[PDB]
Amino acid sequence: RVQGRWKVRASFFKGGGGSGFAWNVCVYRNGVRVCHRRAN
Repeated sequence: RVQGRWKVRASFFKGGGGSGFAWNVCVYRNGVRVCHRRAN
């Protein structure tokens, strides 16, 4: 169990690293192409 439960390491994000692929993810929502870019 993570003692820092309320901390959440996934909320820190020290970076992506050397690799930088898939900036935008294009999905299809009922025929609509939606390219979401999730970045922190």
